[PDB]
Amino acid sequence: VPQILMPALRQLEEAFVSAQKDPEFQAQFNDLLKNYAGRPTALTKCQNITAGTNTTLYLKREDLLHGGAHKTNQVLGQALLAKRMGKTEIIAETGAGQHGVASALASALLGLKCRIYMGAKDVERQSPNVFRMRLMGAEVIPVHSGSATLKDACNEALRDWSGSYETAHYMLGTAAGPHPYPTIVREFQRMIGEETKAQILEREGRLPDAVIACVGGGSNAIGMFADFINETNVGLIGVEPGVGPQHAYLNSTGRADYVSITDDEALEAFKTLCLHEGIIPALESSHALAHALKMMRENPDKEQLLVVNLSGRGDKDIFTVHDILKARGEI
Amino acid sequence: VPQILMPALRQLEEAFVSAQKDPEFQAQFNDLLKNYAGRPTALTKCQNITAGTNTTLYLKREDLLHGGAHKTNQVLGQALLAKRMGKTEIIAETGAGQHGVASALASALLGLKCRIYMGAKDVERQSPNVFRMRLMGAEVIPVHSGSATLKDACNEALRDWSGSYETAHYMLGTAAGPHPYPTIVREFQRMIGEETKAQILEREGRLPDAVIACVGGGSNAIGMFADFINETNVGLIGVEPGVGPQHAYLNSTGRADYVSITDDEALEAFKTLCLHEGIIPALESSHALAHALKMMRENPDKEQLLVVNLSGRGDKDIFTVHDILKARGEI
Repeated sequence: VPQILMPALRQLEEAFVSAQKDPEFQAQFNDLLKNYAGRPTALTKCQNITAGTNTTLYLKREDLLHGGAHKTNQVLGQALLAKRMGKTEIIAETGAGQHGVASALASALLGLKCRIYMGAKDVERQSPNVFRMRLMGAEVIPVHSGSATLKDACNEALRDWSGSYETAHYMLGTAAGPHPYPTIVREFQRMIGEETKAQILEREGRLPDAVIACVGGGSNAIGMFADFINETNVGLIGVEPGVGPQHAYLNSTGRADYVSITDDEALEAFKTLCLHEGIIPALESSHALAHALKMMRENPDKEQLLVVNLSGRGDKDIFTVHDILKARGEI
Repeated sequence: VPQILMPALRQLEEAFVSAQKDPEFQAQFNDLLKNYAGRPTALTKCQNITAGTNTTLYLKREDLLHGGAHKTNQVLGQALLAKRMGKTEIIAETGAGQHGVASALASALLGLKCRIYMGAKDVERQSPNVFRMRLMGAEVIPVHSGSATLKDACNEALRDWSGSYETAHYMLGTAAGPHPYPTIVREFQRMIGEETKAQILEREGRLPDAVIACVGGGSNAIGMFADFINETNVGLIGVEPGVGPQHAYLNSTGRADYVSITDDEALEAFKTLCLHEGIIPALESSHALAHALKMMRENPDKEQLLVVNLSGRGDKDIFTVHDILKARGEI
């Protein structure tokens, strides 16, 4: 960390630690989470699929949220944290514009002045989200230096912050940043696992045997696994299709068993869930679902309780599946 | 009603009446509603907008549901009702394909054999939803007779039912059909108002002074108003932009005050909500929001509690607003 950002990061960590000890904070953070990020998502038991075996499968429906919800998650948390710190403006960078639109929203809400750096190229290929951020009252600063893209808009926001942290909080999108960011971020994303844990106890009176979740960035596996890292008697299967922080963190916890799934297994699963559960999974969920399917199918009798984290763009990458199938002739 | 459908409709009404007296039914209907239609939606208090006045404004966030949710609402209710009746197959017609995809889903779930009539023209201009219905295991029957469109696919489904009601339930999409359909439908849509009512009592300890909702088909105003029809001390403002069953029903209840809103007022509102609440409303909600805004602005002191029903495609018809604005030069 450049010695110039030390002050900003320390006062941030100081504030985070405080807010984490304030039930009044956690309280407001939860109201926002309900009102603006559509939480808690449902946890739904699949009965047709497990029929004939002793597996009880549950899907954590993050698929029903609207896009960007998971980004809204950490910005609601940070916007709130900034307000706590008495900040008045917010600085964020954006690529596709999801994060930017999340910062603007959180910003309008808590009444913070928001400015969002965005690479010139992205601003062009992104009218909609740019129109949204503006509509929301944020200010979109295009960046043409360097590649005129994310790394640029990002480098630029950081320079801005490093000269204005006294009144502006820098809204981080990724979980990969200087301390205490990865914590704050991991923290404002842990409700997935928290809800799952509480939900699973309420319906099954016990924790799950294993929690399968496709790991591979933006999968938000850490979000689902966070609250189980210290539930040692609960297995954490991370599914890999066919380094990134996602893995970085998961490796260090020492408790994620990685496994691989193959395009056919994915499609098998994808097709199975549509047919029996009436749920069109995304390809990312499909791999996780494929592994659960394998665990069940392998030992039909092992009485096991599994939870699969459902990723999201189910009816967005419904097209590449139409292709995969029209291609492979199965169409 | 053709004398041939009398038997089917009577056994349906008989079953509906029974299921309505079974808390076990209403129980299962609610689990489905949670797990598959993302219910209850949030009810969020807007504080920035009312700031400076005695109005307390609440928006019923139906905008955060995924498209077709409201259709999923009555099919979950009917699919369940059919299972109750011991039916084994389901018949539905579809235009855009939303209703069809809803029937397939509900169908796969409760394990019912589903067949969906769809006009040939729509089948063509609708690959995605058709692929979805099929993926879900339903059978899509194209219709080329007549106009080769909805009225055709509809007339065809009906003929089919009228010869198979003994084992197949006809899934109605609209609320406009023979008795007892409009009831069943109005019934499997009333949770919006029910949630609002309970939610508003929990937070404000009293019912709202008025409930504004843009009326004009597919607005699902009846859904929001249903549970307030007999809460006489609560005003029902129906907002008209600038006959349909929506109005038909609302007129007969004798308790909806209609009012008109103008494109500018809408845009005013639309723009206001984005800026202060960080919420991009749809144009339909915008008119309803415009009227609430007028009620507040007119008498800044009247201490009033309002609830506005939020329609939905907020970031879908975000484009025609971009136009309206680029057009009108305000861009």
